Amino acid sequence: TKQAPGVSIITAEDIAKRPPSNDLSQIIRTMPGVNLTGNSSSGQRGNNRQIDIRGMGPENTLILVDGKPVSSRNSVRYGWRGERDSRGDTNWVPADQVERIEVIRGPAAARYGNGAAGGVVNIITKQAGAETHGNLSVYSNFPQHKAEGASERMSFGLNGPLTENLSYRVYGNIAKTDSDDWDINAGHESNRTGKQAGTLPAGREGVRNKDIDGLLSWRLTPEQTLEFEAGFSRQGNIYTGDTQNTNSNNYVKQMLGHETNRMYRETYSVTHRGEWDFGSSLAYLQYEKTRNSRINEGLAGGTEGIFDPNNAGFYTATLRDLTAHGEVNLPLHLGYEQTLTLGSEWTEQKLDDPSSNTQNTEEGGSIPGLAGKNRSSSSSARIFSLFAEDNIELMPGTMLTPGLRWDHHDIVGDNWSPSLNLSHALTERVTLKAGIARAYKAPNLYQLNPDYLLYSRGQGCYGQSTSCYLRGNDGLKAETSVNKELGIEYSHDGLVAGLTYFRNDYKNKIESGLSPVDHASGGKGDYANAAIYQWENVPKAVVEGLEGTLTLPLADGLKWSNNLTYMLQSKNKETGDVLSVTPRYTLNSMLDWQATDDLSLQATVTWYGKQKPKKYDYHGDRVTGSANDQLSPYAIAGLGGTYRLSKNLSLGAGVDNLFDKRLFRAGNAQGVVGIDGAGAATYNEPGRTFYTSLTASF
Ligand SMILES: C#CCNC(=O)[C@H](CCCCNC(=O)c1cccc(O)c1O)NC(=O)c1cccc(O)c1O
Ligand SMILES: [Fe+3]
Repeated sequence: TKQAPGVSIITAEDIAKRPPSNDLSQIIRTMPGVNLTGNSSSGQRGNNRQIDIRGMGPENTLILVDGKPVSSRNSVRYGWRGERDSRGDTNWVPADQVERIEVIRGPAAARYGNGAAGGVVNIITKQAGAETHGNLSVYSNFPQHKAEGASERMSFGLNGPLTENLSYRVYGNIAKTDSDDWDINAGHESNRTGKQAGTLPAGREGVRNKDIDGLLSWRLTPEQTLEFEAGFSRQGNIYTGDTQNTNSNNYVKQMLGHETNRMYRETYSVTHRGEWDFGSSLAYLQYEKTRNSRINEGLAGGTEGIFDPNNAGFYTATLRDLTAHGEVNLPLHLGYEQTLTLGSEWTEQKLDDPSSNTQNTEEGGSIPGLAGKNRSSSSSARIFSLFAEDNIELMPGTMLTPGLRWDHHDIVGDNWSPSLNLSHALTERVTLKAGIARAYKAPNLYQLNPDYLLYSRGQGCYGQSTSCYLRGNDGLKAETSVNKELGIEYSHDGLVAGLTYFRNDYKNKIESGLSPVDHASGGKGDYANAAIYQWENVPKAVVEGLEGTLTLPLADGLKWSNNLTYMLQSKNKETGDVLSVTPRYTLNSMLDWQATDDLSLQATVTWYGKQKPKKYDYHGDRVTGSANDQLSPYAIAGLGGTYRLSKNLSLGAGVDNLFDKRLFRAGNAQGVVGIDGAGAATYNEPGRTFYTSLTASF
């Protein structure tokens, strides 16, 4: 089945029956335990939501492609409120070249180490066969309301042998998601007065994709395979007025409808795969090089994350991420029947960011140990990792899986991430699963860097109205989380019913500090001698909730599927405010009718629970008026079909949001001067949208 406790598979067949507009987040987010949220609670960059596992935030969701990490978003400035102006890393592989997606949540994900505290999403590509196969896939949607951006997508794939011990697969994708109109949120915006009169919270950013992957597999012996692949991808946006605080200037408006960020992603990988008597071997080298070219932004207060008109033009942030991995797998025949897995991992993240480290000290006064001008652009961290998994069959149908992961971070120090995963046949139809692991989060290179410096004149300073600096802190501890889960599942003749309780106890969550550690000296007027805060480790936070699934075969041709997320608790135990904003629950419901040998029909509903905003502003004071606004529970319904014309040609057509339930970004969560808050109303929900698709394949 596609749902066990803690784990979800999405197949190629699922991707075809609920086609995504462009980004995979659309379908990945319908799994149990998965939400589409920002990383903290500000609502900043709120139309740029990313996959979130069990409310742990999307920085704790590790994205792999064919088991190789994607780190491209680590090239985008990490802001005061824990958001990046990033669309995330689930849009690098085109939907129709994906074989399957694996979602691994909680204690079962800890063993993947750094940034798996939420879980792992592994996007797996279609491979060459015994003969040559290929496909040509085209998808095109059509919103009811013209304001909302339509999406168009064309991908091929082409694979096969070249010799009897040489395979290849290649694909290429060209896609575009038009931006929402600059004015989609007009009449829905928060109250905006004085200097900020006329300002708008933005709709969805558009994106243009160009993806090209080539792979050669070479099985130079019976039990010895060697893979080389290169990836070239490029996303350029279509700008539609988005700024961190929803403030505006002239440069912003000049750029409406233009490309204001381009991400070039280049991946080369060498992968050796081994299979013999004693067991199985795997090792890879990945070089990921990300170029994040975008218009210079300010780094101070309300100018944080708006185009800087004094320093017009593009800069380029460069991320060179180097990953090498070794594992073996040993079948052991002892007192207890078991399989042992032994691994090292080595990673290097080099970040060149010529823009983020340029905030100067002329106004808030100078900071002992921090040069005001021409600070380094450079950040790096190396983690070295050893791990062993023992997959022990006590008595058939029972597995006990203990593993130790140890990591040496060359700044933060040593991490010990132990794990234990039990699965228990109570009956041939029923399985109990328990897991308790301590997962691992290395600070990102922004949090870690004493050259990385934000400034506010007060509005953004915790527990005061005076000027303050926020500073990077190489003294930080890693974030660790003891992810507990207890779950039960009945599964028989395609009848599946399961419910999991999960609690992650979250230690040292890194976050903009609450107490000044220091005060700068000098500067201008009432702003002089500003307070200095760092990125602090929050001692304790907790997330808690329920994952459910229920699958009933109504008749032979008819399948009724349901996935449930229910989020019980999400609490920074220091401030008592929420970590993210999720829907209280999410129920995704598919009816799948195989009407004929050739015609398949799909009805879907998603129910979203209530969504409540943070209680406290940047000051730590209680928010008031429209900053308290909640989003009422709502549902989105859809019909679709796929009519197979032959073995070589299939056609799809359907409607997302049948009943045209629409939501509009009113702005960020809290009030600032001249821009009232928008509470939980921080994203655009698209209206009725027709779509059509065509797949030709040998
Ligand atoms: C009017 C006026 C004063 N200056 C400005 O027009 C601009 C825009 C500020 C308007 C909206 N403010 C915020 O959303 C905000 C968010 C986080 C922290 C904050 O401090 C915020 O203000 N700011 C600045 O030029 C500025 C410069 C240095 C330090 C600051 O805090 C600034 O706001
Ligand atoms: Fe300000």
